Amino acid sequence: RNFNNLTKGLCTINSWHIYGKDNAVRIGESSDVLVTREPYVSCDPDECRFYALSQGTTIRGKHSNGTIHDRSQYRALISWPLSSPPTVYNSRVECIGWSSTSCHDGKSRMSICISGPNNNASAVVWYNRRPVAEINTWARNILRTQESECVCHNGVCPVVFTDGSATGPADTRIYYFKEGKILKWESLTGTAKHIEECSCYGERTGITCTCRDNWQGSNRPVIQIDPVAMTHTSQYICSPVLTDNPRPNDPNIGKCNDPYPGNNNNGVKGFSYLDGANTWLGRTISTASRSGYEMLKVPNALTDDRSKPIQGQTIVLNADWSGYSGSFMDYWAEGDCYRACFYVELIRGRPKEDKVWWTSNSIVSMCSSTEFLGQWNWPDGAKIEYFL
Amino acid sequence: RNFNNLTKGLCTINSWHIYGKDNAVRIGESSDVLVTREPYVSCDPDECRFYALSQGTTIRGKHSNGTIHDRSQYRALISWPLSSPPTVYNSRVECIGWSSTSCHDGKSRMSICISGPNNNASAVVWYNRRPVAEINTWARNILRTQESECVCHNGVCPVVFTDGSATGPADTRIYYFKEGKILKWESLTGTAKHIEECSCYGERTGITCTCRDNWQGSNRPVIQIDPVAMTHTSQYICSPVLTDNPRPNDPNIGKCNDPYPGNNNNGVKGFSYLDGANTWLGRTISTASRSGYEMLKVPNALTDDRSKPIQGQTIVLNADWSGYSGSFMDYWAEGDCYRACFYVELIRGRPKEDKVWWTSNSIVSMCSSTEFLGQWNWPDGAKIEYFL
Amino acid sequence: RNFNNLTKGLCTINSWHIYGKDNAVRIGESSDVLVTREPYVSCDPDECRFYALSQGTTIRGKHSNGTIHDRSQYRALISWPLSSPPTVYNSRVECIGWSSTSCHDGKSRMSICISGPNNNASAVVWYNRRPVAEINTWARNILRTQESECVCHNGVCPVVFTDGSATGPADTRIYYFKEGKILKWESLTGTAKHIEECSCYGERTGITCTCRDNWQGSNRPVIQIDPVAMTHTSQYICSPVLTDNPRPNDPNIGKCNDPYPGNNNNGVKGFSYLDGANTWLGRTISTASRSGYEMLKVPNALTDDRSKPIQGQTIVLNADWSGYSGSFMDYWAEGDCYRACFYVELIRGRPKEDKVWWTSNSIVSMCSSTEFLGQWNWPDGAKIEYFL
Amino acid sequence: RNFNNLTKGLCTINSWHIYGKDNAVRIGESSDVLVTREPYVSCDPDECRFYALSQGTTIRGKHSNGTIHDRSQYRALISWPLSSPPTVYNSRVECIGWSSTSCHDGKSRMSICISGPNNNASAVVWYNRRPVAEINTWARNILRTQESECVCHNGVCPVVFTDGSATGPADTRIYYFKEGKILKWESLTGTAKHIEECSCYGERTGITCTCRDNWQGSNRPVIQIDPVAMTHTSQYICSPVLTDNPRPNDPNIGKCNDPYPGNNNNGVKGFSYLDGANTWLGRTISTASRSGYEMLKVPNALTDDRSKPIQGQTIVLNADWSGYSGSFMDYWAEGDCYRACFYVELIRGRPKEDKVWWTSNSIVSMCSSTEFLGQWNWPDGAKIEYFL
Ligand SMILES: *[C@@H]1O[C@H](CO)[C@@H](O[C@@H]2O[C@H](CO)[C@@H](O[C@@H]3O[C@H](CO[C@H]4O[C@H](CO[C@H]5O[C@H](CO)[C@@H](O)[C@H](O)[C@@H]5O)[C@@H](O)[C@H](O[C@H]5O[C@H](CO)[C@@H](O)[C@H](O)[C@@H]5O)[C@@H]4O)[C@@H](O)[C@H](O[C@H]4O[C@H](CO)[C@@H](O)[C@H](O)[C@@H]4O[C@H]4O[C@H](CO)[C@@H](O)[C@H](O)[C@@H]4O[C@H]4O[C@H](CO)[C@@H](O)[C@H](O)[C@@H]4O)[C@@H]3O)[C@H](O)[C@H]2NC(C)=O)[C@H](O)[C@H]1NC(C)=O
Ligand SMILES: *[C@@H]1O[C@H](CO)[C@@H](O[C@@H]2O[C@H](CO)[C@@H](O[C@@H]3O[C@H](CO[C@H]4O[C@H](CO[C@H]5O[C@H](CO)[C@@H](O)[C@H](O)[C@@H]5O)[C@@H](O)[C@H](O[C@H]5O[C@H](CO)[C@@H](O)[C@H](O)[C@@H]5O)[C@@H]4O)[C@@H](O)[C@H](O[C@H]4O[C@H](CO)[C@@H](O)[C@H](O)[C@@H]4O[C@H]4O[C@H](CO)[C@@H](O)[C@H](O)[C@@H]4O[C@H]4O[C@H](CO)[C@@H](O)[C@H](O)[C@@H]4O)[C@@H]3O)[C@H](O)[C@H]2NC(C)=O)[C@H](O)[C@H]1NC(C)=O
Ligand SMILES: *[C@@H]1O[C@H](CO)[C@@H](O[C@@H]2O[C@H](CO)[C@@H](O[C@@H]3O[C@H](CO[C@H]4O[C@H](CO[C@H]5O[C@H](CO)[C@@H](O)[C@H](O)[C@@H]5O)[C@@H](O)[C@H](O[C@H]5O[C@H](CO)[C@@H](O)[C@H](O)[C@@H]5O)[C@@H]4O)[C@@H](O)[C@H](O[C@H]4O[C@H](CO)[C@@H](O)[C@H](O)[C@@H]4O[C@H]4O[C@H](CO)[C@@H](O)[C@H](O)[C@@H]4O[C@H]4O[C@H](CO)[C@@H](O)[C@H](O)[C@@H]4O)[C@@H]3O)[C@H](O)[C@H]2NC(C)=O)[C@H](O)[C@H]1NC(C)=O
Ligand SMILES: *[C@@H]1O[C@H](CO)[C@@H](O[C@@H]2O[C@H](CO)[C@@H](O[C@@H]3O[C@H](CO[C@H]4O[C@H](CO[C@H]5O[C@H](CO)[C@@H](O)[C@H](O)[C@@H]5O)[C@@H](O)[C@H](O[C@H]5O[C@H](CO)[C@@H](O)[C@H](O)[C@@H]5O)[C@@H]4O)[C@@H](O)[C@H](O[C@H]4O[C@H](CO)[C@@H](O)[C@H](O)[C@@H]4O[C@H]4O[C@H](CO)[C@@H](O)[C@H](O)[C@@H]4O[C@H]4O[C@H](CO)[C@@H](O)[C@H](O)[C@@H]4O)[C@@H]3O)[C@H](O)[C@H]2NC(C)=O)[C@H](O)[C@H]1NC(C)=O
Ligand SMILES: *[C@@H]1O[C@H](CO)[C@@H](O)[C@H](O)[C@H]1NC(C)=O
Ligand SMILES: *[C@@H]1O[C@H](CO)[C@@H](O)[C@H](O)[C@H]1NC(C)=O
Ligand SMILES: *[C@@H]1O[C@H](CO)[C@@H](O)[C@H](O)[C@H]1NC(C)=O
Ligand SMILES: *[C@@H]1O[C@H](CO)[C@@H](O)[C@H](O)[C@H]1NC(C)=O
Ligand SMILES: [Ca+2]
Ligand SMILES: [Ca+2]
Ligand SMILES: [Ca+2]
Ligand SMILES: [Ca+2]
Repeated sequence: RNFNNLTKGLCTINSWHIYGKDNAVRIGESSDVLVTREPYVSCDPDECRFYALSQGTTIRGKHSNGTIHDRSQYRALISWPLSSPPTVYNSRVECIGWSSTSCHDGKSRMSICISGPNNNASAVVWYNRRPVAEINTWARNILRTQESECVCHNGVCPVVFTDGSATGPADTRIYYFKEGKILKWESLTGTAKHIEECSCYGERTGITCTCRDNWQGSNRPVIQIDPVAMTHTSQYICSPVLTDNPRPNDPNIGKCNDPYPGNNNNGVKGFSYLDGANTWLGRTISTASRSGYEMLKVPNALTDDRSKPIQGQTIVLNADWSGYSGSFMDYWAEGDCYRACFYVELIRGRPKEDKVWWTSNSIVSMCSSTEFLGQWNWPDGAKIEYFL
Repeated sequence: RNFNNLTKGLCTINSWHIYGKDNAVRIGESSDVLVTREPYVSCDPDECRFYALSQGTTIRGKHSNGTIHDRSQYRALISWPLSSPPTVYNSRVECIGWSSTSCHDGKSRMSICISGPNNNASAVVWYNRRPVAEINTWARNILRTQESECVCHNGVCPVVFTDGSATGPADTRIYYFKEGKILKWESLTGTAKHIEECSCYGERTGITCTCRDNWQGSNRPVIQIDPVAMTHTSQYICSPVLTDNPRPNDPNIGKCNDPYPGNNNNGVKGFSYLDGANTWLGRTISTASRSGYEMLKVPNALTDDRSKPIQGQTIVLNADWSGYSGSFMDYWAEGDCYRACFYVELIRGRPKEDKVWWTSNSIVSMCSSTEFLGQWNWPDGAKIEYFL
Repeated sequence: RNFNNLTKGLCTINSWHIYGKDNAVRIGESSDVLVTREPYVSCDPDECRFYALSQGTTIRGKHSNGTIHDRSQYRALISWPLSSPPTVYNSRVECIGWSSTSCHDGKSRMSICISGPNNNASAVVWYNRRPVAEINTWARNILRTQESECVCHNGVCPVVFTDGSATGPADTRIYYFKEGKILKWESLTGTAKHIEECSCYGERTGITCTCRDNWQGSNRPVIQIDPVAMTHTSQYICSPVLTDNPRPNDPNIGKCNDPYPGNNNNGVKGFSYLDGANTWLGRTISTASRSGYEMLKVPNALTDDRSKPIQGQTIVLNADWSGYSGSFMDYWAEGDCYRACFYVELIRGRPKEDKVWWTSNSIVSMCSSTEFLGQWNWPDGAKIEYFL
Repeated sequence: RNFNNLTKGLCTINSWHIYGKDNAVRIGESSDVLVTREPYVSCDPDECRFYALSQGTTIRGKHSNGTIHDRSQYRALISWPLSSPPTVYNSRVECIGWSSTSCHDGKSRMSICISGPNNNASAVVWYNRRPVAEINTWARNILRTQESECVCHNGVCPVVFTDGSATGPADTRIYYFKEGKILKWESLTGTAKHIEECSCYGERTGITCTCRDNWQGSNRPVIQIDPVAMTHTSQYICSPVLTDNPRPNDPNIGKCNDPYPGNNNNGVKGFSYLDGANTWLGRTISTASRSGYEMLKVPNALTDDRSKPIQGQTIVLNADWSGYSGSFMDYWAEGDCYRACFYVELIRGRPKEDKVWWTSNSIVSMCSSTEFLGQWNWPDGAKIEYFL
């Protein structure tokens, strides 16, 4: 087969339809379902699969105790069939680590996992299910990457890494891989002041990443990558529709080239589709915590610092817990346009539900429709009392 | 490969032989078997599989409590190997929703799932395991479809939808899909007064659907579809051998173009094979509840309002619980005729068995034989006391 | 590919080596392992698999209670990978019934399952995983077949059926199938007086079956089938080395054309390889019950009514429970000869171990070696006390 | 496809990166994970898999009691996907026995399992998942082999066997197989005085095996095999960096042609990569017991009896239990050199942790990097108290 080429634009987004949902915590109440977090979705040319970081234990297992913690030797990037739960028996390990990304270039899949202590972490780059390249920490402070899928064009797969402080200036790099080999890396340029957990998608040979400013910003940084020239720029989403969490209330003027102030040293992985009048932003409904999720249609959100929503769709009720969210698309689907998709991590357990001693999640996933479809709300659906 | 063409007639039906049985509730007593309902069977060119709507929980799981309810965000159309039970580890999710149909056109499979609140539901049409088209509710009252397999001819797959009241005039539409794309839809025509949960099969390029009148009728509506012209007609089975449930006792004159009165606002999904002198009708044995199941040979049942049985076969004893039933055939089998097949849903739990708090089912399935085979009876076989 | 042709002779048998063992009862103590009995082994051109009749429940499941009973609606022929246990999640259902046979003809597999009440049973013949032909009971008294693999030559697969009394003259038929279709059947001829549960193998275009006389004989009946002419003969193993169970002690003169007397109305499925000086007989060690298993080299056992052993190999200690045993070979292996193989069913539970309320088994399997290998003994290995 | 040819040299080893980890004991606390020991890793041309000897029971199963014992009829060589745990439902049995080796020659896999009583054991050689050759015990004292992967060149796969005393002179043989057939065997020659559990790898058509002297030596014997000439030599690692366990403290002069004294009648399976200045040795950190694991870069360790480490990497902390370790490589990976890999068995349970009555293990695996990567430590990670 051939390397995928990013030759299409986004389909017109008029609403979102249900794509996938695994009900993992519900099923895991009485099945051998692995404890996970930081999930995402990624497509092969012939299959789409759920991905996540396992904690090396099942939910009902006693080793689920303490799984609020993010980094350990027992974590691994796993994948499993669309909308099935991540079970011990159906999960495929991609690589070992506690921070990851993965994407198919059209011929084979590249997966990257970072492991190690906070001051000595390293990334291993897998291609065609074999280790090919390794990257040592350059700032010795939790080398970390996207936690959702990367995107490839003509064999070149850009990946965003950060190494350094989570609460101040850090060392962000953009690596360009081909068949797992490092073609090039570059230090972050542009006006984005802090970069974490980028969510990316590709269309008419450009790759757009929406990231998390964990330092001073509650507006989201954007990295725009040219995979042919292997260069990039960065800024913030200009819109006063703020989409980090926690965050201040929406003002009437946003910030294009600096963090919007109000909330320090926190954030959540999120995403957006920036496409002129076809622009949709995702965010938690609550400004205080990771609960609820909504999509908002905000024309020219990227460049217009006065832009407001003209349409929306609730995905998860404010009464229900959400979590990380990110973008993916089926680049191998039929048609003349790419259908925008996304997932929302539905975190259950600690810290918000501390009657149990574990932290896990389930997945809900949506794709865009050209129809104006009716909306439902999609909770995790598990009852904590059952786990007591 | 090629689109299947409906070029054969039905094989002569002289009896029925066992085809499949999954014993799901028996096995689920101590295995991770998903709670389901509304099952069916559908064939690929190289495999036949069981299908059903999962409830997003196992039987022994505590989330099985309350699964009598038909619609929730935790349901999904799943498929699994013939005669195996629907387990967490062997079930493949086709799409997310609480009403479905699915069929293979010879090249790829189309699956349709409806999800949403009762007043804002939508259908998503999957083809080759990718979402392709979406249909919003047109009557804002539980958009719903067949709950058994559709049938394709030369790539065109007709599907019957209903939106609107379950106890009065509703808005029924027949959609015609090809590779998941909508070619055409039409409002229901003919003399059928209410349409639910159609069971369909195809033979010498015609498709026949036997449905459920949930309004005033205890005779079954029939929709006859021309997949080439993409048109249809409708009436009722003329025979006084009534096959809905609940139902009045069999009279000596049936009704061809209007509901046979006696039982309002109820019914059950059922099926028939209408083939002149080779006509067989399925029905519950009880006239009051979903218990027992029998096949009855009723010559020209479709057109003769005096027709009575001349042969029969008991499938499930009246002492045992049945449920939904529907038609399917292996359109890719060897031979010069299509072998008529059907399944019977064996519902266990609520409402009839309320010592448990769940509702699930197992599956039994039969195919026709040209031999006059001896009959057995095929119960679910689980003992409720074991679940207490 | 092509139909297999029986062009090779048996390899010289100088000892037996371990081939497969699933430890099903051991593992089933704390895993979802299906209750089975009547197991066997059969090879595809690219894989060899274990086969058995499931009871539609796991061992730890409460529905395991009462599984001593042979016939029910919840039984099915299942297959699963060599030496793995028969689990809910890895078992493939071949067909539904309580008596079976199965074999690959080189192109596709034929499987036959019999189901029904004792007075109205029927066989369904599956080919390429589709139902093709059906056979109704002809004597209305538990239609039953081999319970081990059949053998094919040039597409023709002979199968031995019995219908009628288990304790007197019955109606035995030999059917000849091709691609699941009935070419021919014939009533049993020759001097065998009663036929049950034939174990068969093929070599230089002839098929040899060793069966069970359940009426008056403790010597085993033999059916020799010509799959080209589609004819057969029958007699008994002439050797005074008696191999049924229960049985009298070995005399010095056997019987070629009549039952050897001593034990009425009982027996066990067994096998032999009849090959002149390369002849090996299998039997339980105990003359009273299904315990122990040994192979004995008995030159010209088939034709010499004075023949005694000159070599042997213990497979299962007399202290351990055995059960049914049968023949199979990998007809698609490399080399100029067929390697003789066999399995022994290791029955655990009732009636011999009635502290538990279930009956199940595990499998041990051996193949011949041209070496004179050391012998071990191969028990089931489960401790009943663990199940209490 | 073609036979693999050993045409490449080793990649430069500057550090080790995480390759695989299954967390089997952690997951097995509440999942159907098989009890194992003596694990290893071996690659097919299209997949790499974990291997081990099952004990025919799960960890939580009551039959786990007593699994400290090495040899029984319930053991089997199993394989399962990389970094998944060995479960009842995902494990593939290669052959039956309690001592094994396995390797892919480029076309098909050869697996060898030894079974039997201590005085009558036999090896069965499987090729392309079929039994092909058998070897009877020649010294009648626990015939045993490598317990890690063999290596093939141009279809010829050498395997090291030992039969005889574990505490004195034994009968070691090197067998040369092709497609499972015995080409040749030879008695051990050279200056190695005792040989057990060889760990092998291949590079520029030579095969190097690092073994265990269980008699008088705490330095490791090395067998160097020419797979073309089908001949071999043997000696000890000359370096005073002793790598058996238990062992004396490191002296300043090692021994090339005789055991280094201090510890009798014990040892552990281990490995090394002997490659001039690119030489790395593995060993337990403790000199007294199987705890901890480290890699040490020891230039010309094989030939220089004064050689000391100049670099190292800790794999497992001394505080954590280790066990057997061995070599493997992906001979089918891209690039101009073979990437050195190894696994470490992480033994949990008895004898060191006798609060539980079982003995099992998990696996950690590393591969070499040309980068100087930061190091982590990789414990099994299970808490014994959870199993009480
Ligand atoms: C069946 O399903 C269908 C399909 O899903 C359902 O229909 C959907 O219904 C939902 C809910 O109502 C809609 O979502 C909302 O959309 C509005 C935007 O639409 C309105 O505004 C448009 C823009 O108007 C402005 O510009 C135009 C210029 O052209 C001008 O004409 C106009 O006067 C005004 O100047 C209008 O165009 C639009 O009209 C159109 O659509 C109507 C249908 O909705 C139709 O009737 C009309 O004829 C016309 O066609 C419409 O008036 C979003 O504003 C809204 O999002 C806000 O509100 C939700 C709460 O509901 C909140 O969570 C959001 O975050 C957001 O509110 C926050 O952000 C604002 C921006 O900063 C801020 O100003 C707010 O104060 C608020 O801020 C606070 O909360 C946030 C969040 O916690 C916090 O961060 C802040 O700090 C602060 O605390 C919804 O997304 C769908 O659009 C609609 N879809 C369709 C296809 O119709 C249908 O209801 C279902 N049926 C049933 C029976 O259930
Ligand atoms: C081994 O297995 C074999 C194979 O399975 C077993 O053989 C099978 O046995 C079963 C059970 O007996 C049979 O099923 C029944 O079939 C009859 C129909 O067959 C009879 O009627 C035929 C038609 O006769 C009429 O027309 C001809 C014109 O040509 C005329 O000659 C005749 O005088 C009459 O006018 C006859 O042709 C037929 O004879 C043939 O077959 C005989 C074998 O059966 C053979 O001996 C003959 O020589 C000849 O070859 C035979 O007489 C069905 O009527 C019947 O279905 C009714 O009864 C069951 C209860 O058993 C019920 O559940 C059904 O719903 C139905 O009854 C309801 O509906 C009627 C129509 O509305 C109504 O009139 C009834 O009052 C009743 O209504 C009530 O109940 C329903 C249900 O709850 C409710 O909804 C209503 O409101 C109301 O309350 C059976 O299906 C198989 O046909 C037969 N198969 C074969 C191949 O033989 C064999 O028994 C097994 N062996 C052993 C040892 O077990
Ligand atoms: C490592 O592993 C190896 C390989 O497995 C082990 O070696 C094996 O050891 C076993 C056990 O000893 C052997 O099995 C037995 O074989 C004998 C047959 O071999 C003997 O007889 C041969 C025939 O001799 C006759 O004919 C020749 C004519 O040529 C004539 O010369 C001779 O005088 C006599 O007339 C001999 O050729 C043979 O010698 C050869 O082999 C020797 C090694 O064994 C070797 O030393 C010699 O040099 C020569 O090479 C040998 O003498 C079987 O008879 C026997 O089977 C009977 O006994 C067992 C009990 O052990 C029983 O279960 C069987 O059912 C059977 O006994 C019943 O049936 C008889 C026939 O009806 C009847 O007469 C008996 O009374 C008895 O009947 C009772 O019990 C049954 C069962 O319950 C019941 O139904 C009846 O009603 C009644 O109650 C064994 O199968 C293997 O052959 C041997 N293999 C090899 C390759 O060596 C080795 O031991 C292991 N090492 C260690 C350390 O453990
Ligand atoms: C982030 O990760 C990185 C990457 O992993 C971490 O960096 C790693 O750090 C570890 C730990 O320090 C290092 O492992 C040790 O390596 C040393 C060898 O390196 C030293 O020695 C080299 C050789 O020097 C000699 O020769 C040269 C001739 O050229 C001569 O110049 C010199 O004077 C001397 O004569 C030096 O070249 C080397 O310097 C280089 O590297 C430095 C970085 O380390 C750098 O700063 C320099 O500039 C230069 O580039 C360095 O000095 C091993 O010796 C050591 O292994 C011993 O010690 C461990 C305990 O730590 C023990 O377990 C080992 O078994 C071994 O000690 C036993 O064996 C000896 C030999 O028999 C014996 O003499 C000992 O007494 C001891 O014996 C006892 O214990 C054993 C075991 O129980 C028992 O069997 C005996 O009987 C007895 O009881 C370590 O392996 C890595 O090399 C290093 N990697 C890299 C790439 O830097 C970094 O730390 C991490 N960062 C953070 C913040 O955590
Ligand atoms: C989890 O571990 C903590 C110790 O850190 C303990 O206090 C708590 O009881 C544990 N919870 C359970 C459910 O075992
Ligand atoms: C099921 O839920 C109901 C609450 O709606 C509760 O009363 C009942 O006890 C529950 N049953 C079980 C078995 O937990
Ligand atoms: C099995 O069923 C019988 C009733 O036939 C009952 O007496 C016995 O206690 C049951 N055994 C178990 C273990 O439930
Ligand atoms: C394991 O078996 C021994 C008998 O050898 C027994 O004493 C011990 O209690 C058993 N342990 C468990 C946990 O059953
Ligand atoms: Ca922030
Ligand atoms: Ca009705
Ligand atoms: Ca008998
Ligand atoms: Ca030693």
